[PDB]
Amino acid sequence: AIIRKNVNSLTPSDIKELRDAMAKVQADTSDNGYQKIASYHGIPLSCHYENGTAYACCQHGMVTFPNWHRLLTKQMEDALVAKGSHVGIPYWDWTTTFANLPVLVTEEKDNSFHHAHIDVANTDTTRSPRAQLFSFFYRQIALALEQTDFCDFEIQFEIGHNAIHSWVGGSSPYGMSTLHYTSYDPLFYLHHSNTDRIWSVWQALQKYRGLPYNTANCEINKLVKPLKPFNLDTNPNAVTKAHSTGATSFDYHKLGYDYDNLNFHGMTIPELEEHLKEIQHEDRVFAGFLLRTIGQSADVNFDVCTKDGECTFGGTFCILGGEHEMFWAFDRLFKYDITTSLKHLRLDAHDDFDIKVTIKGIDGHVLSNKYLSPPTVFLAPA
Ligand code: CUO
Repeated sequence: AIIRKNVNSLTPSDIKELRDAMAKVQADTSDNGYQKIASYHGIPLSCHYENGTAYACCQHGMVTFPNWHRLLTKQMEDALVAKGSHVGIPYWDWTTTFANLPVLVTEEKDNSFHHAHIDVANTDTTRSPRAQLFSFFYRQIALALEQTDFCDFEIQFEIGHNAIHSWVGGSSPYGMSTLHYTSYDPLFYLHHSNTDRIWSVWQALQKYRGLPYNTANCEINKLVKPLKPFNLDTNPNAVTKAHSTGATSFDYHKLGYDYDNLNFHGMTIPELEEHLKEIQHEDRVFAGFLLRTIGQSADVNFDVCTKDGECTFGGTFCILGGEHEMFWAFDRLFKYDITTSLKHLRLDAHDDFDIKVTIKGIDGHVLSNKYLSPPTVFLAPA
């Protein structure tokens, strides 16, 4: 089993072999090279509708998002191992406070992880970190981990992961914030290895809880359909092709890799479960959002306001998207805890108050409030 470890626990030899194996994968023009694998995600569009119209293959806004991306990260991993890496794609634990992106990707000189070229666009990838990036993520992820149903976890998990994409890429034209070019920035793989790790920590929690972790009773339909393009005969990877259905991608152990550990924030699995329980011993009020495709990436900010017009910051969540993305709409609410904002405005759950929403494109332009239905507010008692 190939090990994925914390980027900051990498030995200098680990780093060198990774940088080397990555340089070779990037130079490789075969179907197992970088440009080809990166294409599975956005552009060049590699999937087609029955009518010949193409769309980006990555599954977002749906329950199979973890599954689809678990296979894509594995596809890139196998290629690196094949070029000499003796270690798996390391994970960048972004739920842990950080004052800067990991060194692995920031060193400019002779670093294959600093950027990649985008053949189709004839440029290199771009990053333009937003100040918000530098905890918030711990909170967004802990709410996801608290869930005991796959579909409820998935939505919190996916929206939380979107934030890294948006705040790293920023307004840059070819970076992490575009559905089209994210997969080209090598940081995408450190981000997605961590994202796969978060799903793995959740599967261990469920196991610990005595609840289903390798199957899901919700959305039972989508989990049996194939994950394009991993199911195609043209997929040179026999492992990802063999586990190309949502149903077959739950068990990562069958994918040949493992993590150095599943200790979320220094806590063991049973400690984390005790911790999340403590959280539910408090009454909480939540804003709930119904999300669907808007054909682009957007950041949403909202304030909680007393009727008299006194407001306080409510929260922020991001949507990763772009032109030609496949249609998507979640079948449940995305929950955001606003207990604090209320307490601040000295509001009571039953007081009448407003939630003011502002949707903004990645460039900075305000998008119509028409894209999003008005949020719901509900109480979640101890
Ligand atoms: O998933 Cu397609 O991007 Cu993180």
